[PDB]
Parts: sequence; C-alpha cells; structure tokens
Amino acid sequence: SNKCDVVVVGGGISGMAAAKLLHDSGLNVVVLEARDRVGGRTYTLRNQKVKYVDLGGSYVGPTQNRILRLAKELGLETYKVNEVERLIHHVKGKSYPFRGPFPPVWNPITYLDHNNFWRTMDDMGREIPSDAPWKAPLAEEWDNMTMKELLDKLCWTESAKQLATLFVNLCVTAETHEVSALWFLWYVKQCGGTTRIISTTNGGQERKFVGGSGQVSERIMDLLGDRVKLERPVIYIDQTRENVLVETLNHEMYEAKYVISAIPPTLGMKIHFNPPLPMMRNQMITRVPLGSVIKCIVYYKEPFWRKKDYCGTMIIDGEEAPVAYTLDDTKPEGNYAAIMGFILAHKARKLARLTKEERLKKLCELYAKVLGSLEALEPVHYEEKNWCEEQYSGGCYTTYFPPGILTQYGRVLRQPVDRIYFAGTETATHWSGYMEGAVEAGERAAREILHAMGKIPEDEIWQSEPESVDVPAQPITTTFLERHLPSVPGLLRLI
Amino acid sequence: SNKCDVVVVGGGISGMAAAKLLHDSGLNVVVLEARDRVGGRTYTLRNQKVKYVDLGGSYVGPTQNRILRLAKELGLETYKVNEVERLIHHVKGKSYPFRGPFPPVWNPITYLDHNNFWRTMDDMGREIPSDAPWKAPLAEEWDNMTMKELLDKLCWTESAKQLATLFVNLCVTAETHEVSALWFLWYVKQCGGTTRIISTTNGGQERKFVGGSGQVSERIMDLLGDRVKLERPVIYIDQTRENVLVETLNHEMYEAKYVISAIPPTLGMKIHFNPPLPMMRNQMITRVPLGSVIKCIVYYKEPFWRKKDYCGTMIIDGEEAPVAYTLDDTKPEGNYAAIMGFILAHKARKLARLTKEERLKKLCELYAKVLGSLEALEPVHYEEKNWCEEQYSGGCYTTYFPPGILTQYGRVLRQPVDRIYFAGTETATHWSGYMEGAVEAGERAAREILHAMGKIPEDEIWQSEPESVDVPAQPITTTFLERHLPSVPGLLRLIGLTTI
Ligand SMILES: *Cc1cc2c(cc1C)nc1c(=O)[nH]c(=O)nc-1n2C[C@H](O)[C@H](O)[C@H](O)COP(=O)(O)OP(=O)(O)OC[C@H]1O[C@@H](n2cnc3c(N)ncnc32)[C@H](O)[C@@H]1O
Ligand SMILES: *Cc1cc2c(cc1C)nc1c(=O)[nH]c(=O)nc-1n2C[C@H](O)[C@H](O)[C@H](O)COP(=O)(O)OP(=O)(O)OC[C@H]1O[C@@H](n2cnc3c(N)ncnc32)[C@H](O)[C@@H]1O
Ligand SMILES: O=C(Nc1cccc(Cl)c1)c1coc2ccccc2c1=O
Ligand SMILES: O=C(Nc1cccc(Cl)c1)c1coc2ccccc2c1=O
Repeated sequence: SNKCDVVVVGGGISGMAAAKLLHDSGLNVVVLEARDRVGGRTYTLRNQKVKYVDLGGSYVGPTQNRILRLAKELGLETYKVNEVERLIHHVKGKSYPFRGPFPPVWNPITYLDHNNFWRTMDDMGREIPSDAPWKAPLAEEWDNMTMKELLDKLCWTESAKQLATLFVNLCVTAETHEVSALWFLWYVKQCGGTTRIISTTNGGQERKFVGGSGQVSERIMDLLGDRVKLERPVIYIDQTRENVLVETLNHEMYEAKYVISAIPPTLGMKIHFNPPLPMMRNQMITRVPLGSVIKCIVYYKEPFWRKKDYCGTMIIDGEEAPVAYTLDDTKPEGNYAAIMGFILAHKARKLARLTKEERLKKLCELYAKVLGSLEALEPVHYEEKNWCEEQYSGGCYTTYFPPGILTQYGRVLRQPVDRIYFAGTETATHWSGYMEGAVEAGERAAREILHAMGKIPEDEIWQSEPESVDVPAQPITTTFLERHLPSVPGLLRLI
Repeated sequence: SNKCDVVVVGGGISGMAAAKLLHDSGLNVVVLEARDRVGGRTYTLRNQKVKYVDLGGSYVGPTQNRILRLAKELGLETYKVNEVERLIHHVKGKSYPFRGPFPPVWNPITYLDHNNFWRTMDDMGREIPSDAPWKAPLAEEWDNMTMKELLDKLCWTESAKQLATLFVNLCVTAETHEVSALWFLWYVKQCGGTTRIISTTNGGQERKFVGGSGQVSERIMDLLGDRVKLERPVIYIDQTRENVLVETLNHEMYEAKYVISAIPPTLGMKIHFNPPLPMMRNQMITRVPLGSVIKCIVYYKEPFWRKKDYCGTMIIDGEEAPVAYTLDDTKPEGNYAAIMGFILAHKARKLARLTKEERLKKLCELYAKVLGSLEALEPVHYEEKNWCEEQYSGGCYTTYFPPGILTQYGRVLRQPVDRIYFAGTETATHWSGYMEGAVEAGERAAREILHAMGKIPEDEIWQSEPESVDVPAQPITTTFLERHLPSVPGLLRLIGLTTI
C-alpha cells in the first residue's frame, strides 16, 4: 500500500483546502479524486469561443473571506458581476425594470405582503443557531413543515408567493414542497440573511474569479503534485486495524492515520465501510439529496442589453419560462458578451429531454421577450452543464434536507467516525452550500485532525477569518417602515 | 472472469425468486450477495431459547398469492397469528378492548371522523393506478403535500388524527411529515386498501411461516447450490462492452449477458457505474430512503394475556410509548410465548441510544400497563433487531418517498438501464414493500430478460397469479352507513343548509 499521514477523499475545493492546510503543516497527504479532473462542483471550461467559463460554482462576495483569502494566496483576482444598469423583473408577460436588490411592488396590499415575507424569513432565522439549527426553539415545528406549507401560510398574495417560490428554487435548486422550512431558514440565515444571499452588489453574487473558479482546485493540485491521484474513486474504507485502509476502484490501497471525507454527504453511500457506519450516519446518507440545475451560458457579439440600460439580471416568474434567473456573464473587458441563466429544480428534469440546440432556442426566445430585443435571437455560441447527470456530484448547488431530516440526523453530519473526519461545504456553518463553506469545512476538518494528533489545542479547531481588504462587506440595513409596517393579517387585525 | 447468462445482485427473496425462475428456464445464473447469508430484510434467528424467530419480514396473508405459492413449492407451511381473543387500543393512558380490525369509537362526531378518514384513504386510492401512481389526476397536488398535511386537512378530531398517525408510522416506519401523501395513498391502495393492510384475520398479518421466513431464501439457495456467492458485495457494473462486467468487493469479476439489480433502490449508490447512470436514475437513488424500525420480541413462560381474553394485539397511541403495535408471537404449538412489538420511525432513532436491557425494561413496563398484568414484568428471554444499522438494507420495512419525488422520479424505478433490469420489492405493483412484492418483482424482472432474449413474448412479462387454495381471500366489504355517513364538514354543511 501507499502510506501517508492523511487521505483526503475528494479533490473539490473542500478536500483541496484541507489537503493544502495539512501539507503546509508538514504532513504527508494524498488526495483521492474519482474524476479525471479536480474541482468537483466547480468546473471551468476553456476554449477560443468563451476564453473561459464557469459551468459550476462561480460567484463570490463580501463576507466570504475564506475563499477570497485562499484564492488570493493562489494568485487569483476577482472582477465584479455587471450590475451598473437596471435589473428586470418579468411578471405576467411584461418586464419591469428596477434598481436595488429586492424586486419592488406598487399595490399597497402586495407591498405589505412582500415586505412581511422577506422580513419574516430573517426574523425566523434569528432563532436558528448557525452551528446547530436543530437547537432552534421551534426546530421540530419548523422541520416538520415544507417551505411550500410555510409560504402558503405566510403569503396572502400570489405575487409574494410566486416571488418567494422563485427565491427558494434559485437558492437551493429544489421545489418548495421538497425542502424543510427549518433547513431552508437555516440556509438563508447562515449566508447572512435575505439581503446578503440575494444581492449581487454587496452580496453573494458580487464577483467572479478572473480565469474561472476551477483555478482554486487546479492551483492547489499544482502545489501538491503527484499527491493528487485522479481517477481514484474510493470504494472501501477499513478502520478495523492500526492504520486506516482506503481502497480505490482501480485497485490501489492507501494507508493513513486519518481520513477526511470531502464529498457530498450522500456520496458516502458509494463507499463500503468496515466496520459498518454507526446507525445514524448509515441512514443519514440516504436522506440528503442534492438539488437539480442546468447552468446555461448564451454568448452574443455585444452586451446589447446595456444599451437599453439593463444590466442583464432577469428575474422571471412563472412555470412557462425555462430560466427563472439570469446574470450578465460578460468578461470584465466588455468582451465575450454573455447571459448566464439557471434552469432550476423540476425544469431541469423536464427540459433535460430536449437537445442542446432546442434549449438554446428556448432560452434565446425567452431572453428576446424579457430584454425586449431581437439581438437575443442571434447567439454566437452556447455552453451548458446539467449537474443532475454527475455520478460524483449527485446534483448542484448543494444538499437539501427534506422535512423531518435535519432535526433527526443533522447532528450526524460532521461527527467524526473513529478516524474519519468530515469536510465538504455541507458541513460548514457560514455559507454552507458555497465555495466559501467548502473552504471553512476543509480547513476545520484538517484542524480537527491536527488536534487529534496533539499538534494544536481544541480552541484552534474553529478559526475566525479576517475581512478581505479587496471585497469588504458593507452593512445590511433596513428602513423604519420595512421594520414596522404590518403584515396583511396584521392590517386585517387592526380592521 | 466467471461467465454466466444473468448475474443477480442481491440474495433477498426478490433476487432468489428471479434466480430460481431463470435457473428453472434453463439459464446459467449467479447470485452475488453482500452478506454472509441470504434473505436480506428477512432473517430467521435460531437458538435454543426461541427455537426460531423472524427478526425481519414475517407476515403473509390473503391476496399475497405469489409468496404463498413460492413458499408452498419449497415445502413450507403457514400458521395463523393469534387473534382469538380481544385486541387492545390503548389511548390516553387506558386500554379499550375490541374486536374487528378497526379500533372503534363511541362519540358520534368522532365516529363520523374515523369513518370518513378510512373511507377517504380508499377513495383517494381508487384514483391512483397501481402501476403508475404519477398518472393519478391530482398526482402533483397529492405528491406535493406530506401525509401530515393531508391528515391535518382530513381529521376533524384529534382521536382520528392520532390513530391515522399511528397507521402511517406502522405501515411505512416513517413520520407523517416525512412521506408524500401520493406515495402513501398508492402504498395502501396497492396492498388492497385500508382494511386489507391493517387486518390480521383476512389481511396482511394473518399468518407466519412455520420455522421462519428465512427458509424461503435458504431453500432457494439449496436449489441453486454454488451459484449463490455469499460475501460478494457488488461495487462496479460496466456495460461498455459486449458482455456486462460485474465486480465485487472481494476482488472477483463476473461476466453476464444481463444483470438483475435486486437491492433496495438507494443501495444502487454503493455501485459505481460505467457508463454513468442516466440523469433521472442517478438522482432518484439519492431521494428514496428506507424507514426506521426496531423489531423486539419479549418471551414469557406462558401466553398469560390470553387468560384475560386479550389476543396479544396492542395498538398504543402517542409519544411516551416506545412500542405502538404488538402481535402475539407464540408458536402455533402454544409454547415459546412471546409478544412481538415494533419501535417505529423517530422512536427507533431515539431509543437506539439505550442498551438492550433498558429497552427490554421499558417494553415490559409498557406491556404491564397496557395488559393490566404484573406478569408482563417477568420476561424469560428477549431478542431484537434495529434495521437502521444495516449497511446492506438501509432500514425497514421498505423505501418511502418524500414529497415531490414519486411524480418526478417514479417512472424510472423499474426502467431498464441498458442490460440492467430492476427487481426488489420496491418495484412491485401489488404488495410492494412486502415479501409478496419481492416475488412479483423478481419474477417480472427475470421474465423481462427472458423476453429480451426472445424466449417469451411481451405479454408473458407480467403474469397473473392463481389464488392460494390454502389462504383464500374474503372480499373487502362496506356497509351502507360506512359508505354514506357524512364527514364532519359534511355534517356541518347539512346543519347550515337546514337552518336557512
Ligand atoms: C454545480 C453548481 C454549484 C454552485 C453554483 C452553480 C452550480 C451549477 N453556483 C455557485 C456559486 O456561484 N458560488 C458558490 O460559491 N458556489 C456555487 N455552487 C456550489 C459550489 O460549487 C460548491 O458549494 C462547492 O464547489 C462544493 O465543494 P466541495 O469540495 O464541498 O464538494 P465538491 O466540489 O462536490 O467536491 C467533491 C469531490 O469529491 C469527488 N468524489 C466524489 N465521490 C468520490 C469518491 N467515492 N472517491 C473519490 N472522490 C470522490 C468528486 O468528484 C469531487 O471532485
Ligand atoms: C426489516 C423488516 C421487513 C419487513 C417487516 C419487518 C421488518 C422488521 N415485516 C414484514 C412482514 O411482516 N411481511 C412482509 O411481507 N414484509 C415485511 N417486511 C418487508 C420485507 O422483509 C421486505 O419487503 C423483503 O424481504 C424485501 O425483499 P427484497 O429481496 O426486495 O430486498 P432485500 O431483502 O433487502 O434483499 C436485498 C439483498 O441484497 C443484498 N445487497 C445489498 N447491496 C448489495 C450489493 N451491493 N451487492 C450484493 N448484494 C447486495 C442484501 O444483503 C440483501 O440480501
Ligand atoms: O436568491 C438569489 N437571488 C435572487 C435575486 C433577486 C431576487 C430573488 Cl427572489 C432572488 C440567489 C440565490 O442563490 C444563488 C446561488 C448561486 C447563484 C446565484 C444565486 C442567487 O442569485
Ligand atoms: O397498519 C397496520 N396495522 C394496523 C392495525 C390496527 C390498527 C392500525 Cl391503525 C394499523 C399494519 C401495517 O403494515 C404492517 C407491516 C408489517 C407488519 C405489520 C403491519 C401492520 O400491522
């Protein structure tokens, strides 16, 4: 066998960040990656037509200080996603341009309902500990309800319910009826709340990496050299002996003191364990699916939308639209003009049956309608990736928790199993689901091992992160009226 | 590589039934079984204290003609579970003995609510095709709510809601908020409806096999000889070449024309596929967990409950009770007196923290109160099995579907993937979740392959089963009043219309 200090299973950002930390501390690490590439749910494609394009995870923003620091160390730079001009909300067949992060409404009743919806998401979040959502005071009540049930209760207008539904679909690539309310509320809260998670300027979608996010994993692979083994899917982990034994599908055996599992939780099912996993993890990893998304990028000769004072962001309500959300994917120089759109949740399943060319046509026709421009019908290039197809991801962006699961099994996610510690963005406590969470979790799991080895104290397992100088966070603010305007039923109680 | 016609992955009842059918048709079959035993979610323990005991699947009954026929052919016999004396419904700390399958109520409003609850489960079920539940007219609406939501809408009394909750917990070893309403309604309907699924006499729990259900898989192994390979967990299936290659964990390669996957759907995740699975199956197998149950058998010197005119059946509502349901597990000879109980759904997780001895004590204390009998505190022996611990089962009894999954992914459950065909009880259309469904699916999958090989016509893939002459099925009937008594809101509507 091939002997080392730590085997890291998975060469996504999380596994790479863990391996780098352990390597930098002087341990001999091996990364076993199932695919013929690193990066996992990040994947940057290069060709002459696009130069580069992120087909997986791409955006970073303020408060994501760990991914920003790691990337900066590896020599990467960011640029801002274009949000100079107006955003579009397309509702009942018409485009309504706006500025600011939240799509506005004019009807007084609908205004109260929208205001109350967003406010309530954050109010509920304040009672959910980031590191232990199952300790929320109403954890059981909220976990035993889907987001569809919660929205049906909260939203007195169809307007609010449709936007709230889009919000859920876009955040977690899942239907409102598929996901626990507790989990979804936790998910938003642990990204810093509604404003932070939905915002381009001053939020999660503010920036992209120049040259693609795949460079994070690639450049850590560059550092580690032949310590990264590609096309080594892990099939078997044996902890019965002195050293942990890790076997791959291509018949290699690795021997280590400890293991980091840096794969999506459910993909633990692809590994046969000796001894068997404890009951709760055994069942947990069958209860935690990933979402469904096709990421689609349509290229144009110019960013023609900008001429009409549109930035390229479209929020598109309703069943008919294949894509509910877009961002300008143009490169910082104004070249490789492009619109990125997501085909979300059930639509990813439905539209997957079409050809690439058929999806292109549907997207272009949608964009022509929403941007009010025939230029949208003249694409120069198209790239897409359906993440539902991936054996070694299970979906994207991340794992969702159906009703009842987080309270019953949530504690299990990062609980060590003998000498196996658990990384992966799903185990993070801040921006779980994102590249930021991947770094947090990888580095925390690495430091758990350093602590197990007696190399650092307990209090250094979790480490704060200085704020990025390049991408500082501005405060999230609310107005007096936003804080104090009644809900619809609140207004009815007064009458 | 070890060459054959068909590799069957999994040596449970379904895989063994498939392998037997293929073997009997003259093909060369291999069964690759992960464990050191066959039977899977069936497991018959033998020792001197119990003689034999089913720790997994046990009960068979009328309308389950495939398992009955298979078992009979293998030389097995059944006996009736004891239901001579009164059943007990224990509610709010008190026991109420009764007869008939449904726990009764006296309060007229509660009576209407209970009657409407069961009726409505079956009314909704009649809308749902057994072979295509996603084709129900309101499939999407029903699949997008949990059973909790449905019961909250349907049950106008807490009495009905509590019993309905126990019904779901006991039927599918999952919480009402965990499971799709469409899927649960399908599940009940495809067992023949509420009466059939809940009944001992004339239903699913009528009988057990003399000597244990494990004998079904064991006796098929005896017929197959060395074709069954134990401690061969399958890790890899490669369909890129002319013949399918199937690799095991212990470093063996098998080569076949076709493969039958006879494992729980989610346990397909334990196999690496080349080429990758199609998208819909890739995601489906991460969305279909199994339920949670500890099966617990407490042994006594005598079946003392019978002397108080209790048959041993206890239906126990609420949170505090560790066990919500019991049956008499005494041998047909009248010895090895025993009570079988299930610890269900979240309680299987909660009470797994305890020792075996602590669980025995809590069960005995519960039974002593429910039976009003100090003798329940004097057990002579105890056996149990927590199926949540099993790497190669994932849980018991079966796979449940959370909201939204059956409509989006249900159609690919038994869709072949090139030369892989899908057996397992989960793919059955009649008594899916049960030993019966395991037989149906194994035999159907086997015949799919026979058809692919040009050995039988397409109309022979699905085959009806003659009714058992030993376990005849009484029809499910309703009374006029059961059919036409109003629901609680129906009564309220009548009240508003009268006074107008
Ligand atoms: C897919 C996606 C993701 C995404 C998103 C849009 C799409 C379409 N947008 C994002 C965004 O704009 N900003 C952001 O910060 N995140 C976004 N996401 C999510 C993001 O990509 C993920 O959160 C992150 O990449 C997850 O990283 P992590 O390291 O936790 O996980 P991973 O990338 O899945 O890596 C796991 C690796 O393990 C390998 N693997 C799997 N099984 C095995 C076995 N058995 N043996 C060995 N290796 C295994 C995988 O191949 C993978 O490389
Ligand atoms: C567990 C349980 C089940 C049960 C029940 C009570 C409990 C506690 N009560 C039942 C009852 O009274 N009556 C009844 O008819 N059914 C009852 N159930 C359900 C019943 O046991 C199951 O429906 C049935 O046994 C399932 O049969 P099936 O053949 O479909 O599935 P299986 O038994 O799980 O067999 C699968 C086999 O495959 C092996 N395996 C798993 N993974 C692999 C890999 N990778 N490679 C090779 N083999 C694999 C398993 O080890 C198993 O043997
Ligand atoms: O909720 C979001 N944006 C948003 C932006 C405007 C309106 C509404 Cl309702 C939602 C976002 C949620 O998570 C994401 C994850 C990856 C990429 C983009 C987003 C996103 O824009
Ligand atoms: O629903 C059931 N029984 C029942 C019996 C009486 C009252 C009520 Cl509410 C329920 C049962 C359903 O599925 C089963 C599966 C394996 C073993 C027993 C049962 C069962 O008794």
